[PDB]
Amino acid sequence: PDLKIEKLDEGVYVHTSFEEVNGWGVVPKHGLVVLVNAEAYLIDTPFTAKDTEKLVTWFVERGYKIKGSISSHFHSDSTGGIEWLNSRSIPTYASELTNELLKKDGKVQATNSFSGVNYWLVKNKIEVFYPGPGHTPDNVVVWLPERKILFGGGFIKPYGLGNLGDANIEAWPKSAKLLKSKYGKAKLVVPSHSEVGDASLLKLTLEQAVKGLNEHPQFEK
Ligand SMILES: [Zn+2]
Repeated sequence: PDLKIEKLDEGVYVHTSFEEVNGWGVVPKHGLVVLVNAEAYLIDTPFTAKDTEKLVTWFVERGYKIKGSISSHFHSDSTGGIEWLNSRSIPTYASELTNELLKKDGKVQATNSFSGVNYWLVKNKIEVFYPGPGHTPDNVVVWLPERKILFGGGFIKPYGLGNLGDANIEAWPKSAKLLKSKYGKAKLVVPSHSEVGDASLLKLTLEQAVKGLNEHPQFEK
């Protein structure tokens, strides 16, 4: 299924790429393209080199140069395009924790890394926030202050925590509480697979996290 690009707000697009899960079916993965000063920043990179190339070239050829990409966590649904981006010397970014996990997993790393609670990828325009470990030990979210849009990625799991292989279920509630207190002001929250929502996704996630500690989508009901 082809890469999709849909307008979310002025200068904010959702890119949707797709992975086949053999024992289930096809799953959508959302990232963003954010336009700042007629220049493009990737928020998460499509699974494959081919879709990353397609996305990038799509913007570049029409006059919006790719300035960089930020990957929100180490899973390939967020980092699959880092190889291609690096091969073209397009700046790639990910936290130190994310790069360390990529290194351990024998994956190509972002060329640029950062640490701390807040990192401004683009001053006043694109902020990276680390709420603490959750869906993965390294997960971060990306805040766009001008549109009040939060890309939550894999941390935002409003309707089920999903793959717990790499999750920190002990810390996830505290992290989710922090995120919720931090970005209750968001107008839109963008999860990796679930539908774009409002700030209510922050609370649902918390609930999930909590319930989880008490111990693809699942459509059976
Ligand atoms: Zn993940």
